[PDB]
Amino acid sequence: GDRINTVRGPITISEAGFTLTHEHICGSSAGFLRAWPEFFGSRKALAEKAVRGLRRARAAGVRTIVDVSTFDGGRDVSLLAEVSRAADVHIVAATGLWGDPPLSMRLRSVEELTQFFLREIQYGIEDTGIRAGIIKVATTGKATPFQELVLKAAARASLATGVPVTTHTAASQRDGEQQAAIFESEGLSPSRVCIGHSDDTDDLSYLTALAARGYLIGLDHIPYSAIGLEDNASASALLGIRSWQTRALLIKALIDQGYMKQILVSNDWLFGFSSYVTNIMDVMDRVNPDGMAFIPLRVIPFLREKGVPQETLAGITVTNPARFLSPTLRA
Amino acid sequence: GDRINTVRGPITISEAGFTLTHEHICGSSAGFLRAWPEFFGSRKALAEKAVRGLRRARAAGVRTIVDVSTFDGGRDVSLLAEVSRAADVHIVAATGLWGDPPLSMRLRSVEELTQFFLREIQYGIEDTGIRAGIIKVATTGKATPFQELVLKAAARASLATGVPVTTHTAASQRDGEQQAAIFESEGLSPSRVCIGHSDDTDDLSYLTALAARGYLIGLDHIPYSAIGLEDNASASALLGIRSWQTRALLIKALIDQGYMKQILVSNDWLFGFSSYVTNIMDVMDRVNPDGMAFIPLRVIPFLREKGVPQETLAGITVTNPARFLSPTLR
Ligand SMILES: C[As](C)(=O)[O-]
Ligand SMILES: C[As](C)(=O)[O-]
Ligand SMILES: [Zn+2]
Ligand SMILES: [Zn+2]
Ligand SMILES: [Zn+2]
Ligand SMILES: [Zn+2]
Ligand SMILES: [Zn+2]
Ligand SMILES: [Zn+2]
Ligand SMILES: [Zn+2]
Ligand SMILES: [Zn+2]
Ligand SMILES: [Zn+2]
Ligand SMILES: [Zn+2]
Ligand SMILES: [Zn+2]
Repeated sequence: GDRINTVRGPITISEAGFTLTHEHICGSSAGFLRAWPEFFGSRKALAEKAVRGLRRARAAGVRTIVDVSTFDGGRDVSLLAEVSRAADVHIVAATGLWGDPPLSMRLRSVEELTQFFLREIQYGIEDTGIRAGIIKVATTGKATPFQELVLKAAARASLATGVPVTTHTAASQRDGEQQAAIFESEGLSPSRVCIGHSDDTDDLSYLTALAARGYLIGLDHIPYSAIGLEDNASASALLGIRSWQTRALLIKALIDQGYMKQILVSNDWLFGFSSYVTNIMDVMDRVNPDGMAFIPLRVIPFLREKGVPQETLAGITVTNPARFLSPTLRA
Repeated sequence: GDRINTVRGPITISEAGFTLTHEHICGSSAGFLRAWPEFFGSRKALAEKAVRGLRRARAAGVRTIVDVSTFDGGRDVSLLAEVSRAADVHIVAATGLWGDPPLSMRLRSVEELTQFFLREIQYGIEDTGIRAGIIKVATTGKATPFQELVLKAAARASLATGVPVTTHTAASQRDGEQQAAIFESEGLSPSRVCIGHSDDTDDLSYLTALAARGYLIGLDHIPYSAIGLEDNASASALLGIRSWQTRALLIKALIDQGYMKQILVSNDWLFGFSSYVTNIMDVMDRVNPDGMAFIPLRVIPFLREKGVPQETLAGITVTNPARFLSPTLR
């Protein structure tokens, strides 16, 4: 662990700089962007949109994003490579499986899924030689028998390579506790694991208990809010009705409890989003015109106004991501 | 119609010759061959295996196969074009959706799905310019709401372009009756539609009722049998416990009832199969070493011996597929 894999190759830990640890270029399904690009206008329109976004996030000080799109969330690593190069923003690619595995994945054993995740980390994604730098996994409430396999394989791959694991939860159902249990059953260090979408709970003790055990806490979808458009059931279900300030104040909460070193922050933004209702992207872009810049432009200043030391903010946005992304084998 | 689109471009209707109407190069999931080729040993190994198979089918008289792998069933049209060229066998590619749509498909409207099926027929698949020549759709028992949409969009695409529709059914549940109802509600001619996997029933009345209405009946997985592998639960679920001769006798039954013109026959073979249990391809290749050559090598002489005139067998394996695949507007 002296280098972090990106879609442009390895970078040093110090090169990562300000890092958004949970983002997407395009939330889709495997093959979908290749087969139906006109769903996004065109592939070129999507790329141009991504580059404009990335460039504006760069302007606000973002140096690196971690794209946590998996194979079943439509990751297209050649698009990532293209936009990373055009925008001059580092991108870290993911392996793992998210909430929508097709049959060829759902039927696999824990050993098979381990070999798959290892392939994407060690050999590269598809025929690109681009090596994943993180492993994304998911539950939404109690794990399905298959999701149990996925978590165990992610733990096995992370123990082998040192690359971290980062998760989708339903935070209101306290999924992080079962995920931690399964990870620890495989002997994974909690410091290898980010329990994501954790900004969906106001249950502060659920977060503090996990932080105290060494887990990273992903407060990773701060701009998500349907305040102002709650008639729209599909957007409400996705964005929630808690304000961005509510989400952002959990960062301050965990800091105030002594866990500044356990916090990772992100927007969870995307430039295309086919795996939900049509035009959800337009709805989201009107909610948060800053897009991926929302963290530096809105959240960091808000927290400083609320008294959080800038140096603590820097620890959260630079140190924590570098420590987490640094591949780290156990002793 | 006057041309059938293949992965190598348009062929004339006479050029199709002996045609297997329900096959696969690789039964997989979208993206899966590109992301994890080592599941199949390697892409190279899978291709070499397909080329061997296709060349042996060609030796047995197969000129054309229809690969009914959709987007969600792992179709990789570049693979198809590669092996079609190497083996010198015409391959017709499909659009549609089979039984494993991802979210980005499952969440779509009938109008959106229609546009996607049209793109693959009219434009091309992915960035390849390879145009589909058939639309595959699926139910397994009563149609879900999304499946209604898929069938309606298939019907609308077939009415627009004239390319046929072919189906997966659970024949035990008489899915062809609902499929037909849907297709007819959209105004699609039955002669544009093959009701597939129909060799899984023994209810000849179900089949004749469809054949009478002008549907094509796809007796399409003749070599599928788990007789002798009763201990293998997953193989038995897939293959069934009826023999190949029992499946093949349905062809003669339909001929005898007067419906030779409604019958399409195939193996439903594959060279890779990731969308099922591990090693299912090894189990199936043991059951049926002939692979896609099974129809010409075993089935056609079996029927000949039972009394079926060779002219009849030729009408089934050449004339019917030509009439089906010929794009035909209302
Ligand atoms: C692709 As998501 C809304 O689970 O971060
Ligand atoms: C890929 As199949 C077994 O539905 O023909
Ligand atoms: Zn750099
Ligand atoms: Zn998520
Ligand atoms: Zn949420
Ligand atoms: Zn996400
Ligand atoms: Zn300070
Ligand atoms: Zn030819
Ligand atoms: Zn089928
Ligand atoms: Zn069957
Ligand atoms: Zn009956
Ligand atoms: Zn099939
Ligand atoms: Zn004769």
